[PDB]
Amino acid sequence: IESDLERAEERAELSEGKCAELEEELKTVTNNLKSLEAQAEKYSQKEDRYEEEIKVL
Amino acid sequence: IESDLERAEERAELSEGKCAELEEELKTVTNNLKSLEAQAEKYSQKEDRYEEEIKVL
Repeated sequence: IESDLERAEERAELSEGKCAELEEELKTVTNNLKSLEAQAEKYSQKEDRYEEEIKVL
Repeated sequence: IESDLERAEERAELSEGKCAELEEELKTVTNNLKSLEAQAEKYSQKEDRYEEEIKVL
């Protein structure tokens, strides 16, 4: 049972480290995603203004 | 020792489940990221197109 406890402790430490790394990567990806969402919203605004001017002309 | 092993295993499963949920969130967000990337590319192409269209108009 002591050997089993050692195995479990090592497995859990590995899993916790991996989870922390994945959380960091998720936060970075979320920042990138919101920046690109802002970019897309700007593009949509400009395209809408373009279409309005097109229909006016 | 068995009590310690039981706590260690429980902690391992909780960290593993949080890791798996984090991974599925990661892949769903990557899907959304690729989708919005393609969307923004299409908006930029349409913006250019509409620019020359309005010039000709």
